[PDB]
Amino acid sequence: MKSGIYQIKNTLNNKVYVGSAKDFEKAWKRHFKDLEKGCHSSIKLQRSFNKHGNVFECSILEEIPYEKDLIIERENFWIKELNSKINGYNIADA
Amino acid sequence: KSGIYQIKNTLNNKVYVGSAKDFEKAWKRHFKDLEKGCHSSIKLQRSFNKHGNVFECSILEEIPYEKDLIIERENFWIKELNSKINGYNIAD
Repeated sequence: MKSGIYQIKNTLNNKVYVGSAKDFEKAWKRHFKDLEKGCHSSIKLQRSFNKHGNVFECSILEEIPYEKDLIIERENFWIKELNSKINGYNIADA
Repeated sequence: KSGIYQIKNTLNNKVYVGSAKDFEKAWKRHFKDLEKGCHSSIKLQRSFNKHGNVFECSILEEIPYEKDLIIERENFWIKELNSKINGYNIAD
């Protein structure tokens, strides 16, 4: 499916931003449109983008139905497993 | 709680027309973006930076959030309020 949890990874240091979406492609386009404008929801990801340019790759981590409870659970799951909060670009829990 | 709304500049009545599944929620996100200088509408962002605390949010039409219907009514109000040429909505 086109829904589930994904990651935006900095190919230079492997740090990631974990997110969830109903449509991966549409979500990724939105996130990069914001980055290009300097307005991504994560100031950590934005500053990384500002500094390194576009060294990021988007990819699906887990395809799952966009179900509120399941999404929050798996989104926080991946954040913890990839340590994307402390050593990533996430700024909070799902 | 869903439908078409407007963010109006009470100084000149110019508006930004938008749609939402949850009015209060949408307005909250739009103003946080304005405070951060990150509203998707640069025209609204500039107006906000220039005039400050003069904007008022209100519902134009309450209707269930059905993509097509929303789009149609969204366009109806944009044209009715001339919000693209003399407003804060993005021009085609």
